[PDB]
Amino acid sequence: AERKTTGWAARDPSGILSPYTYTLRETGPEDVNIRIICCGICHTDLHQTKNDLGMSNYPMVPGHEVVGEVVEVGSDVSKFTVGDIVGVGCLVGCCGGCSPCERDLEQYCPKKIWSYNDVYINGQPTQGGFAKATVVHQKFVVKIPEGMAVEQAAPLLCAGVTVYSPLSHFGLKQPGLRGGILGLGGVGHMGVKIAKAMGHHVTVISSSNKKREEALQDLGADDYVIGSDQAKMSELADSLDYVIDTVPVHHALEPYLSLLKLDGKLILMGVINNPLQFLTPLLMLGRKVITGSFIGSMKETEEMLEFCKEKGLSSIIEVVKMDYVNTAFERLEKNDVRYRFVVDVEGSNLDA
Amino acid sequence: AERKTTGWAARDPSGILSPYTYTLRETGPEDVNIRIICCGICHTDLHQTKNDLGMSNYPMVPGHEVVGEVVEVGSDVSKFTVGDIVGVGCLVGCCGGCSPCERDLEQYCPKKIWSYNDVYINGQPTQGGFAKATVVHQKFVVKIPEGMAVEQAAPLLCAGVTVYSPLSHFGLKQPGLRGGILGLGGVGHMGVKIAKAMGHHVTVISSSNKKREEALQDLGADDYVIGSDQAKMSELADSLDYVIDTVPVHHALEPYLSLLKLDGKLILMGVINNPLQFLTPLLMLGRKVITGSFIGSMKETEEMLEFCKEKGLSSIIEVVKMDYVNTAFERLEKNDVRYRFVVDVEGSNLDA
Ligand SMILES: [Zn+2]
Ligand SMILES: [Zn+2]
Ligand SMILES: [Zn+2]
Ligand SMILES: [Zn+2]
Repeated sequence: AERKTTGWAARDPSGILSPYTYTLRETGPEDVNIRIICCGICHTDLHQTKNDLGMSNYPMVPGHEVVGEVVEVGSDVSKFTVGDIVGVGCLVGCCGGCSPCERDLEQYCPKKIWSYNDVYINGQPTQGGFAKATVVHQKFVVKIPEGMAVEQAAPLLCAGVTVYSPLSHFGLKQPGLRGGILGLGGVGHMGVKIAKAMGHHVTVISSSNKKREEALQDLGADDYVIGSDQAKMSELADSLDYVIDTVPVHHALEPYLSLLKLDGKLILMGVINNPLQFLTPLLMLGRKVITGSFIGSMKETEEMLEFCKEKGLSSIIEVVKMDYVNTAFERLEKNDVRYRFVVDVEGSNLDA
Repeated sequence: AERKTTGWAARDPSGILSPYTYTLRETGPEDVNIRIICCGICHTDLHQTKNDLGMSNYPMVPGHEVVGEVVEVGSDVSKFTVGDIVGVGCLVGCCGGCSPCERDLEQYCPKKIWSYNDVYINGQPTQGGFAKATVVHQKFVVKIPEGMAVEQAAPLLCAGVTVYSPLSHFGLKQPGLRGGILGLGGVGHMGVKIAKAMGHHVTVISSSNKKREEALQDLGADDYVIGSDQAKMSELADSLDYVIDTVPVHHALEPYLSLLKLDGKLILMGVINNPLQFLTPLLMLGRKVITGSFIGSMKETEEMLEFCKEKGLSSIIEVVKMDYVNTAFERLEKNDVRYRFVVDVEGSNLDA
C-alpha cells in the first residue's frame, strides 16, 4: 500500500506485546488517514490478545478506543479536513446496503468489519490503534468535540456508546427514571455517569461492599444494594424503569427482573456464553422486557460525545506510555487500574 | 345482597357443571347490573374448572367472555344507560390508585380482581358469566359496538385484546410488518386475524401439517412453516418484525428468535411454568426483545372491538345451550370445536 507503520502486536495466545511493523493501505476515495495521539485499553483488548474466545488471528495489534489526527483524507471525503482531531471505535466497515446500514444502525450489520482481528474489504488483516497510525473509512471516524481532551474522549468511544445507545433507543433519555446498574465494570461505571447525567435515580447493585466507595463516592450513585441483602432488595421490588445488566457470567435474571416496574427493561450487555433463564409468568406479570444491545452506531457516537461535553463527564483515566502496555495489561487483568487506561501513542515506538 | 341468580357451577376438581344458586350484590354507586345474553368458553374455564393450576376455590361458576344487557346502573354511573348491550372480560376490579391504574394499564395492577375464582372488595367470592346475571364495576364493562353481534364480540373480549394489546403497545399496528404466529390456539387464531387485518405479512409457524387448512384457508395466513423444516426455516432467518409466541409448554426460544430481524420482538403469551432459555449474544446480535403481555386494559378493549367492527373480523363460533356445557367442555378439551364456543345464556337455567 502507501507506507509503513510500527505498532505493538501480540503473536500467540500469551498476548505479550512487542513491536511489529506493517503496511497501511493507500488512502482510497472514501478513506481517512489518521495519526494516532492516544489509544484506550479495556478488556476486549485483554481478551483477543490472549485469544480466550478461541478465535484470535495473529499478529495482532489491539486498541479500539482510538483518537488521533487526520493527516490525509481520501478523494471523496469532505466531512474531515486535515488537522481535525478525530476518533475511531470498535468497527471500521459495514456493507452499507442492508436495512441496518440504511437505518444508521450499522453496528447491527451482518457484515461489519472490526478494528482489528478481522479482514478489510481489500483483503488486509485489520490492525488496531496501538500503532502510530491508521487509515479508516470516513464512516467509522468521529470528530472529537472541541473542549474535549483526547484521553478523555477515548474510553467514551467504546464504553460511552455501549451505555448511551440503549439509554437513547429504549426511550430512557428522560429525566426522572429509576435505574439499576447491575455490574460495575467499564460499561457499568459509564452507566452510573450517563444515567446520573441524564437526570436518573441510579442504584448500583453488586454482591460485596468493595464497590461502595467507587459507586457512591467516585461515581455518585444514589445508594448501593448488595444483590443478596434481601431486606433492601425487597424494598426495591417494583421501583426501577430499567436495569443495565453488565455481568459476563451466568446469573439468575429473575431477582433483577423483580426490581423492575411495569414495562421495565433488562438490557443485557455482558456475554454470557451459556443460556440465561427467566420465569415466563413474571414477564407476563409486568409487561417486562428482556433485551440486549451491541455497542453504538456512529450517529450515536457523535451524540454521546457531544452529550458528555455538554454535561461535562470526566472518567478517571490513567495515561501510560507504550512500553508499559504489558504491565498495564497485567494490572488491567488484576483490576489494578484507577478506572481506565489510556496509552499515549505520541510516546512513540519508531521501528522502521 | 339484592336478589338471586342461578348459574352452573363446578364444585370439585372433576369440573362437572350443575346448577348453583347464589346472591348477587346490591348495585352500589359505581356498579352496573347486567343480564347475560351469552358467554364464551375458552381453556381458562377448562383449567380453573378442573383445578389444574392447583388453586381453585369452589363452588365455581366459570365464563369470562361475557356479553349481556344493563338492566340496572349504580348511583354514580353515567357511561351506561339501561338497555345498553355491554360486555365483561377477565377482570372486575383493581386498586384504582397505583401507577398501572392511573396509566390505564389496570390489567397490570397488583390488586386486580378476577371475574371468578377470586374475592371482591365486599368479601364475596366472584362468580362468572355462566349465570343469568352479574353485577360489575362500571370500569370493567364495555359497550359492544353497534353492528357487532353478541356471540361474535364474546371471543373478542378475551383472545381479542390479548393479541391487540401488544400489537398496539409495541408499535406493531403499522401496515407492512412481518409477523410470525407461533402457536395456533385461541390467541394464535386471533393473532392471524388482527395481524392480517392491520396489514401484516402473517406467517404461521407450527410443528405438523394439521393447521395448514386452518391457518391458510380458514385464517388466510401467508404461508405455513413447520418449525422443524430447516429449509424454509432458514429462508426466514432475518425477515420477521415480531413473534406472538403462544405455546404453553417449554420450547427452545432461540430458533424463533432466529427468524426475527433487527429490533424484533418475541411476545410470549402462554404460561410456561418452567424457565425458558435464550443465548445472550444473539439478543446482542440483533437488539432483539424478549417480552410478554398479560391480556388488555379496558381502553384497549374498546379500541379492539371498534377495530374488529371497522375491519369486519369474524371468528367461527359455535353456539350451544347451557345443558350442553359439559359435553362442550369435553370437546373443547379434545379440541373438537369449530374454533370457538359460545353459550347462549338466554337458553336458560331457572332454578330459584
Ligand atoms: Zn474498549
Ligand atoms: Zn450492512
Ligand atoms: Zn377466554
Ligand atoms: Zn392498581
